[PDB]
Amino acid sequence: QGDPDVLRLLNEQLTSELTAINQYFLHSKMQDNWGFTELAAHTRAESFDEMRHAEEITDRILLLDGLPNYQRIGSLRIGQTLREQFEADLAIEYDVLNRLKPGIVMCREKQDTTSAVLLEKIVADEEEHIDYLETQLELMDKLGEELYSAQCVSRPPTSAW
Amino acid sequence: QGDPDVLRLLNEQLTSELTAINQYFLHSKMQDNWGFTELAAHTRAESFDEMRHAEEITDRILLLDGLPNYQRIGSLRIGQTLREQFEADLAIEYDVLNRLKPGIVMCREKQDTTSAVLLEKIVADEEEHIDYLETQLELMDKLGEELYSAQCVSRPPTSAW
Amino acid sequence: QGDPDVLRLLNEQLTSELTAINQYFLHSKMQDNWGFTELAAHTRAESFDEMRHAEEITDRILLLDGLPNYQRIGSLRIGQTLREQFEADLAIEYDVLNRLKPGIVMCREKQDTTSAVLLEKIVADEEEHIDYLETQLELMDKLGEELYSAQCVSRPPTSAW
Amino acid sequence: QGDPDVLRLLNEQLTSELTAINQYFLHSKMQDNWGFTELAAHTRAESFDEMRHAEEITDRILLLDGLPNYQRIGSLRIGQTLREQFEADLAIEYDVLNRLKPGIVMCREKQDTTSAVLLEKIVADEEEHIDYLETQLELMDKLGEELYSAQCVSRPPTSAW
Amino acid sequence: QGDPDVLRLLNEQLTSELTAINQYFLHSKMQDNWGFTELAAHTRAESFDEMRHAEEITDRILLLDGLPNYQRIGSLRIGQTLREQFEADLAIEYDVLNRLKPGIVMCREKQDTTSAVLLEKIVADEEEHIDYLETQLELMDKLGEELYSAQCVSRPPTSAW
Amino acid sequence: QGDPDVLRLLNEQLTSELTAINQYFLHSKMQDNWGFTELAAHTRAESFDEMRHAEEITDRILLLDGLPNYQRIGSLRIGQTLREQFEADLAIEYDVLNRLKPGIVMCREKQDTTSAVLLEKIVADEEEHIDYLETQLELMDKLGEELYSAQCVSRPPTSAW
Amino acid sequence: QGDPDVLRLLNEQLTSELTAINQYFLHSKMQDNWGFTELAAHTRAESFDEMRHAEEITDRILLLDGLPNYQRIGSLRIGQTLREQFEADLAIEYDVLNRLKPGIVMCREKQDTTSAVLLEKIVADEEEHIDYLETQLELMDKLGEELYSAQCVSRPPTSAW
Ligand SMILES: [Fe+3]
Ligand SMILES: [Fe+3]
Ligand SMILES: [Fe+3]
Ligand SMILES: [Fe+3]
Ligand SMILES: [Fe+3]
Ligand SMILES: [Fe+3]
Ligand SMILES: [Fe+3]
Ligand SMILES: [Fe+3]
Ligand SMILES: [Fe+3]
Ligand SMILES: [Fe+3]
Ligand SMILES: [Fe+3]
Ligand SMILES: [Fe+3]
Ligand SMILES: [Fe+3]
Ligand SMILES: [Fe+3]
Repeated sequence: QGDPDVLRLLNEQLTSELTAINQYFLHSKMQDNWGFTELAAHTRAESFDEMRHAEEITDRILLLDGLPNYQRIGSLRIGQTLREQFEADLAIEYDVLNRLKPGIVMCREKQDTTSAVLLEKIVADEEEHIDYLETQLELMDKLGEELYSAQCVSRPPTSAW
Repeated sequence: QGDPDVLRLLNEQLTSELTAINQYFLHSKMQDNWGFTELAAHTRAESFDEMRHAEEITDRILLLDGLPNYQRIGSLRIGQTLREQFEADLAIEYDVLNRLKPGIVMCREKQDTTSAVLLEKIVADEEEHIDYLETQLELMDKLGEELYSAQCVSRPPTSAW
Repeated sequence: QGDPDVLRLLNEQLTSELTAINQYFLHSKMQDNWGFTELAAHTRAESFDEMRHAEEITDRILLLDGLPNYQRIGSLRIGQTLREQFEADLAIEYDVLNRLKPGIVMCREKQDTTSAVLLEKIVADEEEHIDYLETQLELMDKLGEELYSAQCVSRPPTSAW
Repeated sequence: QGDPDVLRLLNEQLTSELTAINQYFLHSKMQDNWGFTELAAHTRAESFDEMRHAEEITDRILLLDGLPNYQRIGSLRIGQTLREQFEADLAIEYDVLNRLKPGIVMCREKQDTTSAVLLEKIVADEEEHIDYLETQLELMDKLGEELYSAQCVSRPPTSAW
Repeated sequence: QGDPDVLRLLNEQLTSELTAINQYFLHSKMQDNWGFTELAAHTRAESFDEMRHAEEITDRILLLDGLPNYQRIGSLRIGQTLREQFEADLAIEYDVLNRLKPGIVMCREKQDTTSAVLLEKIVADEEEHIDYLETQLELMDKLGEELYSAQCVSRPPTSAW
Repeated sequence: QGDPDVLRLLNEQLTSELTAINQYFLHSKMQDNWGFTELAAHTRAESFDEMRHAEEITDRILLLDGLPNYQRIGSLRIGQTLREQFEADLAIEYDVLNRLKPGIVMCREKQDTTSAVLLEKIVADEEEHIDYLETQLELMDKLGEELYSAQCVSRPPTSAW
Repeated sequence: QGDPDVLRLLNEQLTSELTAINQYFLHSKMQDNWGFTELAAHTRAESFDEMRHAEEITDRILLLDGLPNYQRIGSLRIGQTLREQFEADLAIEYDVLNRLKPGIVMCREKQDTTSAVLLEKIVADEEEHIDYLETQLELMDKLGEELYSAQCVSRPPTSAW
């Protein structure tokens, strides 16, 4: 099993997943720590969702006789404000699309449809998340940073613990 | 209404399904009768899964105004030891892959995506079964035949009746 | 070990069952596909019943140290109308009675009563089905083909989907 | 009154049942006492099966106005190893088939079908036990004695008490 | 079509059933009327038991393209005391055995096992009812008629109302 | 290892149990067959009671490294009337007392209290069964045999079927 | 007040129990610690059983105005392998039988039956355990040490934590 070009694509996406997991998780802990507890819970969920992706890819790789790469993490764009965090996470998302769109076509050319369908679902998921992040940035401009941030705390406001 | 080439492909796969069902079911009966009753349940489930594929393909053929071929069987490979059975069953699965991979691409070129999607699912499924069979053969080597077989009996060993 | 003439008879019946299963299942899919969904469900159950028979004969053969023949199918007679299907299915059934009636007598001469009882039960089942099939034909003449067929669709008429 | 020859056959089979009951029960206790507790439970069950057979024969005999023989026990052959026990038990099962096969034919010649059916059912039951026993012997050769034996103990191994 | 000789035998037995049904039912009404209400309930059930037999035979006859005879009835022998009733009912039962024993052998000679099995089951049933009747007569002699009769009443004694 | 004298005594008692089991069970089938269905259920239970005794002794013998004797059976005395049956069963019981009383004292002399306690419990049980049997015989004389027998039937009387 | 020789015997047994409790509990912790967690659980229950015995003897002593000796322990024999542990635990057990058997006889001579019955029950318990221990050693020889040990671990193997 396992076409070297497909395996390499899968492993590169896996590296991207482990990056997203760490980045998203930390951001959610920071949001929590700042008092934005309502938002933190949401961001945390996205993190576990990438975990699910990572596992799905790991499985595909193992089935294909490859060795999953758990050694390499990508760069970490840690935001110091809500807006920076949204933008940072958006940036990871666009890169996934840039890589997976052409990747899918190749998988099908290489006659590996199972890998292709896997990546098609991930694209579908990522498009939704990208939309969510872009909508939040639009909301910040429409409402104002303070007003938007107030919708991110509880009543009364709390902290990480 | 359905493309003649797509229909010949579906009928080829259908024939392959009927062959697999008989082979898998008989193997399950033999394993059962040999005393390997735990394993036999697993193989039995596999033949019922193939029946489900046979029905799905039949549906597709009929919808395309084709005639499902229920007259033709391929050559059964009956193993006379556990290892032979895993290897015989493995042989059918690869043929399935070798056939359906070019077939899916063809179906999409003919713009029949519903038939392509049906075969995409079947391929996904067979890959999981191949991995299962290939793994059983690996375990026989790692554990040794006798030790592996002891894991396929109940406590205490039964008989099948 | 089982007597060779008994095993041959058992295997001949097994070939008959596999044929019947295919014929009946295909007929039920066709009936379903024509819109006769109420009838289709009934014919489906008949093919699963022949499955039950196939497994029982397989067990008996295996117990007698025989090798169950799953490689050979008989000739399918596929009907292109309801009446034809009833007549085609009836042809298999009379065929079984013709084979089994002398067969039982012989099984008992060879002092294999357990095989005899198995075949006695199958004969009893087939007589009931033959009666069913003959009654449907009788009803088609009495009601008329149209009126009869109307009793085989749901309200409102539906399809395989 | 019953035919004296049928009555003599029934009493003869009754003696065989009483023998098998003793032999099977003792073996089960010995297996229990050796540490083979999972196997013991199975052999104990077979012992109560023969008890039911013994009762049914007693009934038939009484109905036929004869005297059931509870005075005579056959020759017990008691195994000192598992393999010996399977062989000893199999030996007695073969005698049954040898006595009952011609016996049934004659019952029917004597026009006593109720007695014949009772014996037909017994033959059916013993063929399944013969198969179970022969399969165990076959498993001992395939797995080895120790490995097979270990499938007959509990985890952890225990004792009769 | 059934064999004409088998059909004749079946209709003879049916005539016997209808006779037994009327006789047993009337005897039970008379026993009830005399005050023997406990016994009457038992005899009534025997009467419905023959009804079931009558229906089974009717069914078989119709499946064989025969015409069930519901016009001919046998001669009732109606007892005027408990003992006479038992002796009268026993007389029908023996006639059933005298006719069915040879009948079964013939049915099997004609290739009709289903009719034979039906009759085998009836012989088994009547054998049990004969035993019951014979046992009651033995009890009357052991207990004396007065003492036996007292076991057939309720506490306190009642009537058909 | 148990003391050889204790082992001999245990096997003697076991032989007695097996004799009692057969005799009591047959007597109960005969009582049932005669119509004495209420009494039969009682005798049947006594028979299973001795089975429990037989198993306890077997267990003790095996724990002491002995070989249980399941080959030797005593002489059955089978009664042809109720009174004979009670007298026949009572005769076994007295023999048990005659053997076990001295037996217990010896067991304690040999340092084997567990075997002694087992036998003490059996003596207690048989003493109660002797009382039951002796009481039934006294009742036959007080009531008369006919009147006593009437207490052993159901209302209304039935049979073994 | 209790007899001085009885009290001494009771206290000697109490010292035996405290020793056994320690030895068995430590063995179970060691077995648990080696990975034989299934076996460990069984050995633990045995030490709690000896606790039960220790308390009963304490009660009896106190009732007889004695002073229970909780200051003295016997010599622990700690095994460094499974087989050694079984043999070490067996050594204590034969020791108890040797002490208790003559002891009981004496208790009864001193006319202290309640103390005698207490010791009779302990002897009965120990015989069962001795059988258990002897059977495990017997099974180690039959299966082999490795195969036997494998039956003492969970799936998958685990540890004391
Ligand atoms: Fe992603
Ligand atoms: Fe995402
Ligand atoms: Fe498939
Ligand atoms: Fe599959
Ligand atoms: Fe059939
Ligand atoms: Fe059918
Ligand atoms: Fe038997
Ligand atoms: Fe058996
Ligand atoms: Fe009848
Ligand atoms: Fe009747
Ligand atoms: Fe007893
Ligand atoms: Fe008793
Ligand atoms: Fe103790
Ligand atoms: Fe203990």
